[PDB]
Amino acid sequence: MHHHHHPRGSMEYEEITLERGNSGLGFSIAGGTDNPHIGDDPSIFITKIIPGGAAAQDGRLRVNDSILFVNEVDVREVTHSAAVEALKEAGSIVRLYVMRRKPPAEKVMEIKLIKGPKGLGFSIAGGVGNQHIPGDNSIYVTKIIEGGAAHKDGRLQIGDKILAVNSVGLEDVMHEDAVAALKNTYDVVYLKVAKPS
Amino acid sequence: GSMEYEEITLERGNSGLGFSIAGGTDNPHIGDDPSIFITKIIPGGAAAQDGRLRVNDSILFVNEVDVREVTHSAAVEALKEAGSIVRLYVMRRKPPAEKVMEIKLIKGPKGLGFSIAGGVGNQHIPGDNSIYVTKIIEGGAAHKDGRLQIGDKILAVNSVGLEDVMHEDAVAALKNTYDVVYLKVAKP
Repeated sequence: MHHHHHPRGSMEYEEITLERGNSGLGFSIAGGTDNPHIGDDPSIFITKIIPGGAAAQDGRLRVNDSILFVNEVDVREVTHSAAVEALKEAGSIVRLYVMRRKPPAEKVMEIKLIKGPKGLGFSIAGGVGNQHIPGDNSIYVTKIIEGGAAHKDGRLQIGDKILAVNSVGLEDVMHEDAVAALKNTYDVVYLKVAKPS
Repeated sequence: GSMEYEEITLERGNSGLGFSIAGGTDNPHIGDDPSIFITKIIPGGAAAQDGRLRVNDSILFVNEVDVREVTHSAAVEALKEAGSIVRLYVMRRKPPAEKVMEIKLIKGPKGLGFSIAGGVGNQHIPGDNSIYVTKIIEGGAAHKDGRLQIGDKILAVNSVGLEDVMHEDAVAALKNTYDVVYLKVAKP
């Protein structure tokens, strides 16, 4: 199709090579143009993994992985049936190109800070055009300044996602936007943060 | 093309900051862009001696003032009332620091025997939608030929350019090829 289904989220791609067992590849799918599995998503999703099945023993593959390419076949936009056949006619060695979301944060907390004369004494990276991590518009703490408010409080650490400044969310925003959202604060600041996993 | 932000702190000379600007809501400098652009850099000027600042840099913040969307006049004043020590948050685009070659490959049964990363939503490098060679597979066609190396930008597959494309799009552009493939590459 002319337009493909770009997914809100922090994504991860992996190429999993499988050797067909005497019982297939040992996993189940769902979705496709004729029976979209989620929302308006014609993408193919892995619904099940069969134990002692080829996919299982390899163990790279995981449920809710989305399949984009079987060998050299593009299955982003096809009928369910179409995919099943592609998966059969894929021969004994099947190169799967799959995508899924990256692991959930270790945890989410809220940190109150009181601005030093230097500001909040810490730096950031990330942002929509400025992915600090391939496929991640999130905003991370680049560096914590010694003596700075962030240091004093000591709760905040490097690599923590900053999700919100006060009532301002930083989900998928321009790097400049985030910076602005911080300059435009008063003496007290409530940071909603996410500690990496 | 390669989005880059830098915070340049300047110490006002006895002649200002020594650079000129253009743009703003009242006189957009380029297309529909109300952004403030640096048009000139005065020699022996404060900005010059620092040398971090460069023409066509876009100014986002003067100290704590947001100048993404303001009138030209507005900015000039912000730049005056900014006191003796002026912190500038600027952005620009790096332009390709590469030499460029074309590599013909003949598909092995495994495909071209190499992997990629990067893409529009998948910046392999902050501010770079370019597509890079993640890994070269041993025995794979790419290895045999030996020309291709890790970290090389792939700019085109046959007649298909990969300038600012979705990661999936690039992958598709490679699956959808025949036994022979012409790769336009860029060595950094």
